[PDB]
Amino acid sequence: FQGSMIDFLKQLPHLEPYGNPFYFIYLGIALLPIFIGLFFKKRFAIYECLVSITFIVLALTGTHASQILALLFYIVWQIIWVYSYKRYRSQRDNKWVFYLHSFLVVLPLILVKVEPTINGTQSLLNFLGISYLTFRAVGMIIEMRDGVLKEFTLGEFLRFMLFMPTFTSGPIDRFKRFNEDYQSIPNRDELLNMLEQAVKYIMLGFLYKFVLAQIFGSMLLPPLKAQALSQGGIFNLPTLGVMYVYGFDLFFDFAGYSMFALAVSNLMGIKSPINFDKPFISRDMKEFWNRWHMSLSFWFRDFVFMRLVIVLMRNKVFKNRNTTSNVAYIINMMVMGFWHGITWYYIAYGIFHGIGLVINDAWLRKKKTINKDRKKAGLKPLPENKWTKALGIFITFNTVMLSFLIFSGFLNDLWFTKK
Amino acid sequence: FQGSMIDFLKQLPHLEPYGNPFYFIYLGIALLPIFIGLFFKKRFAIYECLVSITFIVLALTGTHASQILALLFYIVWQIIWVYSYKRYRSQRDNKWVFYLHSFLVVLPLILVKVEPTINGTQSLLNFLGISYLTFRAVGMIIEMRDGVLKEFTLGEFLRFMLFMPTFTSGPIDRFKRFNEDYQSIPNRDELLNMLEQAVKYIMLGFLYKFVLAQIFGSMLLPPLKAQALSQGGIFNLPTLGVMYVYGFDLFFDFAGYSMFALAVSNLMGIKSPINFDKPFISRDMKEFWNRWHMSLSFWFRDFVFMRLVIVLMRNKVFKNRNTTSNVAYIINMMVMGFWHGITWYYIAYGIFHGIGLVINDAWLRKKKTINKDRKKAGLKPLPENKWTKALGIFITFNTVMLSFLIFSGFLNDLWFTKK
Amino acid sequence: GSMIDFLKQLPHLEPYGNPFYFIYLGIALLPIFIGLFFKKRFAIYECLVSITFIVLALTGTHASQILALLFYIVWQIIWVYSYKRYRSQRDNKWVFYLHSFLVVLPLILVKVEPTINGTQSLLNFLGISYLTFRAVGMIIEMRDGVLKEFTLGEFLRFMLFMPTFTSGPIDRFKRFNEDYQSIPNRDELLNMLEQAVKYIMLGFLYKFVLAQIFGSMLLPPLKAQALSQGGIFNLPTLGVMYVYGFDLFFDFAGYSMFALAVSNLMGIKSPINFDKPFISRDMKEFWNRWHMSLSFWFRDFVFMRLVIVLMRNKVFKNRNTTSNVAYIINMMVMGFWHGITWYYIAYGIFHGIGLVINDAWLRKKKTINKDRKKAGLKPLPENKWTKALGIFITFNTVMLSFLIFSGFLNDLWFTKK
Amino acid sequence: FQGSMIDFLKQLPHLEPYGNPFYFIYLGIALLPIFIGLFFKKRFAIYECLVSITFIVLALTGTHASQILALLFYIVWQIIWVYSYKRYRSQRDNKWVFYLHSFLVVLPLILVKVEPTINGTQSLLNFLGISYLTFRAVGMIIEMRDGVLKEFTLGEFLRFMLFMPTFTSGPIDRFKRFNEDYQSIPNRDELLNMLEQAVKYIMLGFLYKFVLAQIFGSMLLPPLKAQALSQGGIFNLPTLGVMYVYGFDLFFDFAGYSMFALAVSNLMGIKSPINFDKPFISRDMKEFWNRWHMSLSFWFRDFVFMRLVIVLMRNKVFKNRNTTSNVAYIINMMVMGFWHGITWYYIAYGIFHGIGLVINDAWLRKKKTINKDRKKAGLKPLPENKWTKALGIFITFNTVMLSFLIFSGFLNDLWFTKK
Ligand SMILES: CCCCCCCCCCCCCCCCCC(=O)O[C@@H](COC(=O)CCCCCCCCCCCCCCC)COP(=O)(O)OC[C@H](O)CO
Ligand SMILES: CCCCCCCCCCCCO[C@@H]1O[C@H](CO)[C@@H](O[C@H]2O[C@H](CO)[C@@H](O)[C@H](O)[C@H]2O)[C@H](O)[C@H]1O
Ligand SMILES: CCCCCCCCCCCCO[C@@H]1O[C@H](CO)[C@@H](O[C@H]2O[C@H](CO)[C@@H](O)[C@H](O)[C@H]2O)[C@H](O)[C@H]1O
Ligand SMILES: CCCCCCCCCCCCO[C@@H]1O[C@H](CO)[C@@H](O[C@H]2O[C@H](CO)[C@@H](O)[C@H](O)[C@H]2O)[C@H](O)[C@H]1O
Ligand SMILES: CCCCCCCCCCCCO[C@@H]1O[C@H](CO)[C@@H](O[C@H]2O[C@H](CO)[C@@H](O)[C@H](O)[C@H]2O)[C@H](O)[C@H]1O
Ligand SMILES: CCCCCCCCCCCCO[C@@H]1O[C@H](CO)[C@@H](O[C@H]2O[C@H](CO)[C@@H](O)[C@H](O)[C@H]2O)[C@H](O)[C@H]1O
Ligand SMILES: CCCCCCCCCCCCO[C@@H]1O[C@H](CO)[C@@H](O[C@H]2O[C@H](CO)[C@@H](O)[C@H](O)[C@H]2O)[C@H](O)[C@H]1O
Ligand SMILES: CCCCCCCCCCCCO[C@@H]1O[C@H](CO)[C@@H](O[C@H]2O[C@H](CO)[C@@H](O)[C@H](O)[C@H]2O)[C@H](O)[C@H]1O
Ligand SMILES: CCCCCCCCCCCCO[C@@H]1O[C@H](CO)[C@@H](O[C@H]2O[C@H](CO)[C@@H](O)[C@H](O)[C@H]2O)[C@H](O)[C@H]1O
Ligand SMILES: CCCCCCCCCCCCO[C@@H]1O[C@H](CO)[C@@H](O[C@H]2O[C@H](CO)[C@@H](O)[C@H](O)[C@H]2O)[C@H](O)[C@H]1O
Repeated sequence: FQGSMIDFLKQLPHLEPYGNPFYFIYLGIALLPIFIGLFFKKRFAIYECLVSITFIVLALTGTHASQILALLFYIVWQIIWVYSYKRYRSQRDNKWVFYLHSFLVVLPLILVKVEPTINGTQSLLNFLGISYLTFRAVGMIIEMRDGVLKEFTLGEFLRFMLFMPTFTSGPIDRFKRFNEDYQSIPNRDELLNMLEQAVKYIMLGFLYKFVLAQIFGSMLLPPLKAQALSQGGIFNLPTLGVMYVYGFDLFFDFAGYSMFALAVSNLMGIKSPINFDKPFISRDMKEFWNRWHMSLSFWFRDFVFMRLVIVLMRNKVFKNRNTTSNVAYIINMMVMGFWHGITWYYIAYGIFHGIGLVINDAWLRKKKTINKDRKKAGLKPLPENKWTKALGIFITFNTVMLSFLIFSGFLNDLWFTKK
Repeated sequence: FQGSMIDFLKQLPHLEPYGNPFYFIYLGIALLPIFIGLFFKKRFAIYECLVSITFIVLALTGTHASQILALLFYIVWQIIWVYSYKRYRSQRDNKWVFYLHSFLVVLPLILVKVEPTINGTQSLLNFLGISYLTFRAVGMIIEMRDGVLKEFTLGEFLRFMLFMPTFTSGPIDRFKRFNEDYQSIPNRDELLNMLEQAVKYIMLGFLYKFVLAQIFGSMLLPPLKAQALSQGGIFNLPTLGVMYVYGFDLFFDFAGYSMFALAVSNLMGIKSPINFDKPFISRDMKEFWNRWHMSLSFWFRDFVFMRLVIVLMRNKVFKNRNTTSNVAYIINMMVMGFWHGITWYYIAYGIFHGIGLVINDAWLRKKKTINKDRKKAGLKPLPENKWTKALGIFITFNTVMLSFLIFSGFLNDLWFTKK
Repeated sequence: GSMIDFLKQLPHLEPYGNPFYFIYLGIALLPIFIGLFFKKRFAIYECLVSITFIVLALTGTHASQILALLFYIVWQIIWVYSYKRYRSQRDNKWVFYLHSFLVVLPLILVKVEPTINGTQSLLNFLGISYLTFRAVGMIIEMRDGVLKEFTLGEFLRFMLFMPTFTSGPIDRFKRFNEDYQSIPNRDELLNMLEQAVKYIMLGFLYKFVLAQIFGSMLLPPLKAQALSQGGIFNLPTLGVMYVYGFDLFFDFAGYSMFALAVSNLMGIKSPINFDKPFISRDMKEFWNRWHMSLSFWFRDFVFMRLVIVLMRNKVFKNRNTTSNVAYIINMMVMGFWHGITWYYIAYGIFHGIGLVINDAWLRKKKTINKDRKKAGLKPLPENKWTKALGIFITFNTVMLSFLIFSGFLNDLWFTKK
Repeated sequence: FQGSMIDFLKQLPHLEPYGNPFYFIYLGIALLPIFIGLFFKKRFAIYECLVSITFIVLALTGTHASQILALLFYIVWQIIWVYSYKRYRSQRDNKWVFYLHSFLVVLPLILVKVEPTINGTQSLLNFLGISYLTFRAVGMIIEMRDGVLKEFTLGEFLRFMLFMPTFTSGPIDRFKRFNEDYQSIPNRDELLNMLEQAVKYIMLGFLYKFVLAQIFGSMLLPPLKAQALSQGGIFNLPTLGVMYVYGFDLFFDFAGYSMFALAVSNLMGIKSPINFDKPFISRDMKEFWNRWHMSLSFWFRDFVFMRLVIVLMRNKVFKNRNTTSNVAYIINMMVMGFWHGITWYYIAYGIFHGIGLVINDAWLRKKKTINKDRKKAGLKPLPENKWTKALGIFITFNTVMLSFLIFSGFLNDLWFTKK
C-alpha cells in the first residue's frame, strides 16, 4: 500500500485557468458543442460534466497537485452536511440545528484560515477555490432555513457548487438563481446577445489582464516596493506610489479574471453575477460597495448583514435603529476581513471599512439634518454641483486606495509590525 | 534510409490503443467529421478507411512492428478462405467442407496458441488482435453454413473484420448485426443519445482504467505478490489479497477498455456489443456468465455451446438432455480456456468454470425437486429473503475471484507446479 | 523596469511596409467586415484594433512619440470641446480664430522647431501633419454651424482613424460621421470588397515594384551622376527630376490605394487621393487629380474662405485679382504646411504662379477666341495635337515642381537654406 | 539601372505548390470566399486574380527566382501572338498564316527544349510550367482556326492560360470547355458534391504523394539504382526492380499531384480534366493511353493525331487507311517524346510507344480476321476469359514498365556513359 499517489498527481497537465491566450482556443472548442445545443434548446448533461471536470483538474494539477485529494474530500464533506440538513428540514426546524449545520459546512474554510495562524503551514484540506466554494455550500443551507429551497437532485447540487468558470476565484452565486437560469435555456436572440457579450468580455479581459495588469504589476510594483523599503520610515512618497499602483493592479487583474469568468459562463448559457461595475467613479463608500466586488459584497449583504440586522431587531438589543445598523456594519465588515485570512492587516482592513461605512451613514444623517436646518432658515440647500461630486470622488478614491494598501500586506514589509 | 523493412516499420509512430488520455484527443479530432456526417444520411467511406488504417497501424507499430506483416498475410489468408467458401456455399453444403473451411480460417490462431508451448517463443503470424479477429472471421463461415448470409462485397467484409475501435482486444461482433447496423444510419435524436452515452462511457473508462486500474494494479498487486512469495507455502493471507486485488484490477482495466471501445464505436455510428453489465452481483455462476465478458461469452454460447448441443442431439449419443447439457458446458469452457492459451492454469480456469456451471445447474435442479417435495408435503418452500440472495452473491463472488486467481498465472509463480 | 525603453521594446509594424502586414490587417479586419455585412458594428473591437495598429506603427526606433500622441489627443479634446461649449452661446469672430490657432499650435510648433534651433519639437509624431487637418475641420464645421452635437466617441473615432492616420487621405467630420452611422447594404459591401482587393493589388504593383524600381535602382545613381558632373543643369538633373516625380507618384499612390482598401474593409470609403494626374491638360486641372484629398481640403477651407473674406471687405478692385492673390497665398500656405525650408516655399510659390498663369492664359484665350469668332476665323483646332501639347507642358512643369520639392536642389546647389 | 532585381526576386517568400499538408490550410483559407460566392452564385473576378497571382508567385520564387521574369516575358509573348491571329482570323484564313502563328506561339517551348541540347545550359525562357501552358496557348489558336472560337476578352484568356491549380504540371485543358465551365456556376447540390470530391481528392493526394510516393522514391529507388549500377552490365535483376519501383513511384507521385490539382480546381468551381483513371488494369496499349495521363494523351489525340490523319487523308498520300493510321500513331508519339525533351531516351520512349500502338492495331486486326476464319470453319471463337484477360494485363503492364524505365533516363546511366 505505497503512498506514491501524490507523485502520480504531480504529473498531469497544468493548463492554468485563464493563463495564456491559447487557453481560450482549447476551452473554446470544448465549449463549441454546448453552446450549439442551446440554440436548439437542448442541454447536454454528461458533456458538461466532462468538460467542467477536465478543466477543473487541469487547473488544479499544478505544483500542489495534492490539493486534488483535498478537493475530493471537500466535496464529500459537503454532500454529508447539506443532505443531512435536508432530511432534518423535512421534519423539524430549530435554530440550533441550522447554526450547527452552517458551522459544520463552513468548517473546512475555518480550518484553512486558522491553520497557518497556529501551525504556520498551509492546512491539508486547502485547494484553489475553497474560499469561493463554501459561499455556495453554506448558501444552500441558508436557503433551506428560509424554506425557499425544498428539493434538488445531486446533479443540480454538484453542477452548482463546482461550476467550472467561477471556480478558482469567481463570482459568488446562489442556488435559486443558478438553478432557475440553468433550467430555462434562453431564446436565440438573447443567446446571440450573450455570445456577443462573451466575445467582448474575452477581448476586454485580454486587455485588462495581459496588458494593463502586467504593466501595473510586473513593471512598477516591484521597483516601487523596493524604493519604498529602501527609504524606510513610517511613510514616504514611494509608499503612496505603491498604494496607488497596487490599487490599480488589483482592480485590473481582478476585473480581467471576472470578465473571463463571465464570458465563459455566458458560453455555457448561465449569466453569473457581475463583479465590478465602474468602482472608481463611486462618490461614496456605500456606493463603492455596490460597485466593488459586486458578487461578494452582495452575498455578505444578503446573508451576513441583513440576517444579523434581523436578529438584532428581533431581540431589540439596541434601542435606536442607527446603533444597530452601525453594529451590523462593523460585524459584517469584520467577518469580511476574517474571510481573507486571520492576520493583522486583514482584520485592520475589515475594521477600517466598517468604520468607513459607519462614518458615511453618520455623515448622511448629518447632511440631511443640516439641509433641514438651512431650509427652515430660508437659506439655499447644500451645493450639489460638479465640485461636490469631485470632492466626494476624491475622498472615496483616497480611502479606497488606503484600504487596498492595508489589504496589500505591504504594511508588514515597510514596518515589521508583528501585530 | 530503409535498411530492412522491419526497421522502417519500427521507425513509425506508436500509439497505444487507449493509453494516455491525450489519445482521445486524436481520435476525437479524427472522429469529429465522421460523427457529424452521421447526423445526415451520408458516410465518408474513404475517410473512414484511411483513419481506420492509420490507427490500426499506429497501434501495431513499436517494438513489435514486424507483426504488421503478420497482419497483412493474415488478411489475405482470410480473403482466400472466406470467399472460397462463398463460392462453395452457392453450390452445396457438405459438412466436411464446412469443417475444413472453418479450420483453415482459425488456423492462424491455432498456430499462435500452440507455437510457444511446443518449443518456441511466439509464432510469426501472431499479432495484436488475432485472438479477437478470428471470431469475426469464423463468424462468417458459420453464418454461411446456416444460410443467413448469401451476398456481401469485399468492402463490407474488410470493413467489418478490421473494425478500428474493436481491433486490439474488443467486443466480439457478428457480421449480420454489424452490417445491418451500418447500413441504416440512426436518426438525429438517437445519435444525440449515442453521443451522450459515448461521453459517459469515456468518463467511466477514465475512472475504470486510469485511476482504479492504476490503484489496484501498480499500488497493491506488486506488494501483495511480493509478500505472498516471501511467505511461501501452499497459500497465505497475502495470496488472498492477491486474489481479490487481481480480480478487481482485471475487471476495472477490462471494463475501462470495453467502455472506451463502445464509446469510440458509438462515435462512428455503430453500437458494438457490451462486455460488462454489473458483474460481481451475480447470484449464480450461470447468471455470472451473462454479465462477465458478455460479447465473448454470448459468442461461445451461440456458436460453440448451442451448436454442440444440437450436434449431440442429432446423433443422440447421450441418454438424456441433462448429460448433453453438462458435457456441452464442460467442452465449451475447455474451448474457452484453450482460446486463452495452452497453459496449465488457463485449462484449469476453463475446467473450473465448466464444473461451476454444471454444479450450479445440478443445484438448481435439486432445489426445484426439493421445492416440489415441500409443496407436496404442505410445508412452506425454501426461504428467498434478502439473506439467501446475499449468501448466493457472496458464494458466486468468491468462486469468481478464485477463478481469476487461477487465471492470473500467479499460482504458477507461487507453486512452480507443472513447470 | 518601465521607461521610454519599454515603449521602444514594443513590436514595430510600419504601416503598409511588407505584404505580411496586409496578412495581419486582413486577419484582424475580417470580423469587422463580416459584422458590417449584417448591419452591425463592433464598437469595442474596432477601437482595440485601431489602437493596436496605431501603437505598432508608432513604436519605432524613436518610440518616444507615443507620449506626444497622447498629449496631442488631450490638447485637441480640450480645445475642441472648449469651442463646442462656447459655440452654442455665440461666435465672436475672434474666439474662432483663437481656437483654430490653438488647434493648429502643435503642428505649427512641429513645423517651426527645426528651423529655429536644431531639431523637431518634442510633441512631434508620425501623423500630426494629417491629423490637424481633421481637428481644424471640426472647428470650421462649428463656425459655420453645420455641426452642432457629437460625442467623444465619434470625435476620437474620426480623428484617430487607423487606416489613414499616418499619411492617409484627409477626411471631414460631417461626411465621415454620416458614412460611419449608415452601414451600406450587402451588394454595395460586396462591390467595396472587390474594389478593396483591386486597390490592394494595384498598391502592391505601385509601391513594392514600381516604387522600388524608381527609388532604389535609378534615383541613387542618377543623383550621384548629377552631383559628380555638377553645375546648374545637366542631363542627370533631368534624369533625377523625372525619376523622382515618378517615384513620388508610384509610392504615394500606392500608399493611398492601401489606405483606401483598408478603409473599405472597415465600411468607410475615404476620399480618393489620385485620379490619373499625369494626363492633366492644364495646371489648374492638375490639382483636381494630384493629392485630391489635400488639394480639395485647401480649396474648401483655405482658398474659398480667403476669397470670401477678401470679397466681404472688398479690399481689391475686381474678382480676378482676388482670385490670383488667393491662389498665391493658398499655395504658399500649402508649402508652409510641408515644412519651413527654402525649397518647400519655392514649391508653393511655383505652384501658385503656375495656377495664376494658367488662369490668365485661359482668360486671354477666351478673349482671343471670341475675337476670332467675331472675325469669322475658325478657332484653333484641338483634336490630338493641342491637347498633347498641353499635357506635355503640364507634365514637364509638374516634374520640375517635384524636382524642387525633392530638396535635391539643396544638395546639387548650395543656395541659402 | 543596376540589374540586381533578380537578387530581389530571390528574397521573396517561397512555397512549393502542394508541398506540405500545411500548404492546404493557406489554400483553403484563401479559397473559402470564392467557394461561398459560388454557393451564392457570384464570382469575385478580382479576388480570384489576387489569389491566383499570389500563389503562382509563391510557387515560382525558389532558387530559380529569375524564371519569374521569363514568365513575365512569356505572357507578353503569347498575347502578342494570340491577338495577332484574332485580328487576322476575321479577315483572311490562309493555311500558312495559321501554321506560322502556331509555330510562333509554340516557339518558347521549342527554345526551352532545344537550347540545352546545343548550349548545354537551361534556357532563359524556361520557367516551372511552360510545357503545360504552351498547350493551352496553342489550343486557343487551333480552336480559332476551326472557327469554334470568336471574340474573347483578355480577362478570359489570361484567367484560362494562367489557371492557378493546373499551372506547374497540371491537367491540360481547352479554352472552350474551360470558359463554358467558368460562366455557368453549378447549383448548390453540385457544389456540395464538388466539395466532397475535393476533400476526398485532398486526402487521397496526401496518401499518394506524402506516403506511397515517399516509400517508392526515397527509400527503394536510390538503393536499387546503386545496386544496379554496382552490378553493371546490360541488364540485371536490380535494374528490373528499379524499373518496377520507378513505374510505381512515377504513377503515385503524378496521381497525387493530379488529385491535388483537381481538388483545388473543384474548390474554384471548375472541374479540370482528370489525369489518371485506373491505368494498370489497361489490358491493352490503347486502353492504356485512354487511362494514363488522360489530359495530355487526349490533347495529343485531338489536336496532333486527328489533325494529321485528316491531313494525310486530304492528300491521299498513302493507299490504305491502316498505313495512314500507323504513320499518324508514330508521328504523334514521336512528337510526344519531343515534347518531353530532346534527348536519346525521350525519343526512344516516343518511338517505342508508337511501335506499341501500331503492333496493337495490327494485333486487333489479326485477331478479328482469325476469329472470322474460325467462325467460317465452324470452330469455336477464340476464348475471352480470366486467363486471356490476365495475359493481356501482364503483357501491357510489362511493356508499360519497360517504357517507364526508358523514360526514367536510368538507361542513360547504367547502359551508356560510365557511371
Ligand atoms: C498541305 C501540305 C502541308 C501540310 C502541313 C501540315 C502540318 C503543318 C504543321 C506546322 C505547324 C507545326 C507547329 C509546331 C511544330 C513543332 C512542334 C514540336 O515538334 O513539338 C514541340 C512542342 O510540343 C508540341 O508539339 C506542342 C503541341 C503543339 C502541336 C502542334 C500544334 C499545331 C497543329 C497544327 C496542325 C494543322 C494541320 C492542318 C489543318 C488544316 C517540342 O519541342 P522540340 O524541341 O522537340 O521541337 C521540335 C524540334 O526542335 C525539332 O525541330
Ligand atoms: C474536453 C475536451 C477538452 C479537454 C481539454 C483539451 C486540452 C487539454 C490540454 C492538456 C495539455 C495542456 O498542455 C499544457 O502544456 C503546458 C505547456 O507546455 C505544460 O505546462 C505545465 O507543465 C507542467 C505540467 O505538465 C507543470 O509543471 C507546469 O508548471 C505547467 O506549465 C503542460 O504540459 C500542460 O499544462
Ligand atoms: C477612517 C475611516 C475611513 C474614512 C472614510 C471616509 C469616507 C467617507 C465617505 C466618503 C465621503 C462621503 O461624503 C460625502 O457624502 C455625500 C452625502 O452622500 C456625497 O454626496 C452624494 O451622496 C449621494 C450619492 O451617493 C447622493 O444622494 C447625494 O445627492 C450626493 O450629494 C458626497 O459625494 C461625499 O462627498
Ligand atoms: C493495414 C491493412 C490494410 C488492408 C486493408 C486494405 C484496404 C481495404 C480495401 C477495401 C476494398 C476496396 O474495394 C472496395 O470494393 C468494394 C466492392 O464493390 C466496394 O466497396 C463498397 O462496398 C459497399 C457496396 O455498397 C459500400 O457500402 C461500401 O461503402 C464500399 O466500400 C468498393 O468498390 C471498394 O471500396
Ligand atoms: C466449485 C465451483 C462451483 C462453485 C459455484 C457453484 C455455483 C454457485 C451458486 C450455487 C448456488 C447459489 O445460488 C443460490 O441458489 C439458487 C440458484 O440459482 C437461487 O435460487 C434459484 O432457485 C429458486 C427457484 O428454483 C429461486 O430462489 C430462484 O428463482 C432461483 O434463482 C438462489 O437465489 C441463490 O442464492
Ligand atoms: C487584436 C489584435 C489583432 C491584430 C492582429 C495581431 C497584430 C499584432 C501582432 C503582429 C505583431 C508583429 O510583430 C512584429 O512583427 C515584425 C514583422 O517584421 C517584426 O519586427 C521586427 O522586424 C522588422 C523587420 O524584420 C523590423 O522592421 C522591426 O523593427 C522589428 O521589430 C517582429 O516580429 C515584431 O516586431
Ligand atoms: C492610442 C491612444 C488612444 C487614446 C484613447 C482612445 C480611446 C479613448 C476612449 C474611447 C471612448 C470614449 O468614448 C466614451 O466611451 C463610451 C463607451 O464606449 C462611448 O460610448 C459610445 O461611443 C460612441 C458614441 O455613439 C458609440 O459609437 C459607441 O458604440 C459607444 O461606445 C461614449 O461616447 C464616450 O463616453
Ligand atoms: C510655372 C509656369 C506655368 C506652367 C504652365 C501653366 C499653364 C499650363 C497650361 C497652359 C495651357 C492651357 O492649356 C490649354 O487648355 C485649354 C483649355 O483647357 C485647351 O483647349 C483650348 O484651346 C483649344 C485650342 O484648339 C480650343 O479647343 C479652345 O480654345 C480651348 O478648348 C488647350 O488645348 C490647352 O492648350
Ligand atoms: C489573398 C491571398 C492569401 C495568401 C495566403 C497566404 C500566402 C502567404 C503564405 C505565407 C508566406 C510564405 O510562407 C512561406 O513559409 C515557408 C514555410 O516553410 C517558408 O518558406 C520556405 O520555403 C522553402 C520550402 O517551403 C524552404 O526551403 C525555405 O527555406 C523557406 O523559404 C517561409 O516562411 C515563407 O516562404
Ligand atoms: C516494341 C514493342 C512494344 C509493344 C509491346 C507489346 C505491347 C502490348 C500490345 C500487344 C497487345 C497486348 O494486348 C493483347 O490484346 C489482345 C486483344 O485485345 C488479346 O490477345 C489475346 O487474347 C485474345 C482474345 O481476346 C486471343 O485471341 C489470344 O489469346 C490473344 O490474342 C490480349 O488482351 C493481349 O494479347
